[PDB]
Amino acid sequence: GTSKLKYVLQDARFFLIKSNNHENVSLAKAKGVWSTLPVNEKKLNLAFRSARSVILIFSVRESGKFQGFARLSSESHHGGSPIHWVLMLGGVFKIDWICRRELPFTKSAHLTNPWNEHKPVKIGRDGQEIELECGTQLCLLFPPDESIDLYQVIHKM
Repeated sequence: GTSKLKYVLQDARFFLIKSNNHENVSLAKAKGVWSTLPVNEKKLNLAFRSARSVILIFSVRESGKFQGFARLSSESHHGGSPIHWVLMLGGVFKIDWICRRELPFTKSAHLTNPWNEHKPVKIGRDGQEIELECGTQLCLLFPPDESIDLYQVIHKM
């Protein structure tokens, strides 16, 4: 079903995350963490305090797909075990995956982002905010991820 997913996405904010390689998204999916450049880190920390859910939607450059989406569960923090990213970085955000399934860009061609000049939602710099309606519809396009139980996500809201 899609009802708990819709509940998590209610009044959420959405951000496009662009990774230069699959290895970093694999690490993020395995460890439940993300790190970004300080300009985006400041934006995400502000968003985390502002909305019931902040959703990161991941795309590996040149892949032609999104690789899933996750919800911030913390503001960024420093002083953890160093993550072996394949690259100046900021803190580490904890994230809870909502969908680890991929979505090809061909399926999102009807969705444009008003915060990026109404360009197709696949287009955007790392950290580009996606307006609520576009972001909700994009997340709902992904194949359901039956490995994830959103009961655990919901109580953190």
